[PDB]
Amino acid sequence: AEAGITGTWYNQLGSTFIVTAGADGALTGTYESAVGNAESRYVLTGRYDSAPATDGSGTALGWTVAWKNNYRNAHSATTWSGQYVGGAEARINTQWLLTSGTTEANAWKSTLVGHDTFTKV
Amino acid sequence: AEAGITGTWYNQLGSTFIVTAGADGALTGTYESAVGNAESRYVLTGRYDSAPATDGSGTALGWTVAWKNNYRNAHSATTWSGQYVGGAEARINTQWLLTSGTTEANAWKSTLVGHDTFTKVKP
Amino acid sequence: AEAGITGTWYNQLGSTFIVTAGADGALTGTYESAVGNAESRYVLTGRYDSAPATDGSGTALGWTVAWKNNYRNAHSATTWSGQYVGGAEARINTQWLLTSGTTEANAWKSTLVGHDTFTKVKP
Amino acid sequence: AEAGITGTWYNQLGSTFIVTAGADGALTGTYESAVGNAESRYVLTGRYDSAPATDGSGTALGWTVAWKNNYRNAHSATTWSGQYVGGAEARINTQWLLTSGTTEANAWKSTLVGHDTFTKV
Repeated sequence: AEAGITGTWYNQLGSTFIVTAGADGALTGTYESAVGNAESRYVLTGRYDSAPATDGSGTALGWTVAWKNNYRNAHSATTWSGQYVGGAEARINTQWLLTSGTTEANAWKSTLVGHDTFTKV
Repeated sequence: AEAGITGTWYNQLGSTFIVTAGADGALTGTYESAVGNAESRYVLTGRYDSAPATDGSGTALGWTVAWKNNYRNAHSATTWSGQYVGGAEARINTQWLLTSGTTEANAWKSTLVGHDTFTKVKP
Repeated sequence: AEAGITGTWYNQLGSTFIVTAGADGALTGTYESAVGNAESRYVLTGRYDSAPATDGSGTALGWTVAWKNNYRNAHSATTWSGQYVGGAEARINTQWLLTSGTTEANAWKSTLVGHDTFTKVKP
Repeated sequence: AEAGITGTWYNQLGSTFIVTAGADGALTGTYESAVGNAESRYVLTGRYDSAPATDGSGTALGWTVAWKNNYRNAHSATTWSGQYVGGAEARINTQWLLTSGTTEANAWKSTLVGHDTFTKV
């Protein structure tokens, strides 16, 4: 729990997430995707439960990446919600929402949903 | 535009969202929920597209609130993903995910999904 | 109650849902979408809780529409999950998932999520 | 594509899905869960694209199970949306929504979301 969130994590697609978990609940770092109209690292900011469990529970957290950096602007943002589980093999299990900025007409189809599992391997 | 988003907003459940959009695409503020095992304000951080498109397209954004403050700890976090639409009645239309910390056993039922629409009142 | 649900319903996009709730918990009917690469009516099948609770609780249900008929084939399917609420203004509030068939490569972006509310007009 | 959907599939949790895919798009069978206020088989009905791909694509399908049978009535329903991929190892990849019948007050928290992968192993 706590500390263990800090580090470099990779998801199945090969995207890399580098985060720092602050003692009070903050999450900061950068994200490099393997898919999308992405190119390079993007800033990410989030929050986690800095006082999780004491039943054998994971630590809830979530973070956002707006897909705009100095090289690309996909006009979209992704949010990941999930929980961290530490152990010999620690992982972050998430479900995400990716919303693109659309005109009203296309608003009905602006959000994609998926899931990603991140490991430090 | 950072400004347009900056302000106080309320959603249909009666929750309060106080946000400041910064020049670099950052979002910070506090959230007061009308529902849940929540009590008082919680800190929120997010990001938005500071350079949207020059048409009548919304501005994509998202933010997170971990439901822990000095009064309560719900051991859960919510992320909202959606878009800001300006005009006379500016709105933020979102879809959210609420994940609770759980044992490996109940992980299958750790996440709730819903949608919220916010109406702006103040800057 | 099977009846309450049986009827013609429309959602905020202007789509039509014609459904019959059968005694065993089955749902069958046709759906006419106002959006997408859809054209005409499509067959729908679903299930609902034929024995809900005896309080002011909604009736959970869900249905699917594969977007293929004799005129079009969009290679995608949508499932709606939500609840039926009776009264004078009966509504079906739902959240939906629209999955498109894709190559392994773009599978990450195969599913869209949204919400729809239906208002009843006819039985 | 087509035919291959018919069979017994199992998901990570150990739930078993037995389906029959009809030549015209129908899906019928039963579902036995490993989790939830479940007990036994429940009927399921769905639809699939009976004319998928010809790029190497999966077959979109979806189905519903209302959690009521002769033994239990959880007053909930689950819908799975996803696509089928055949091959030496065929699988059905899904994201699901589980809605419980609530009073209005609790409507905001009536739906759970997750994902499941099914194999014939």
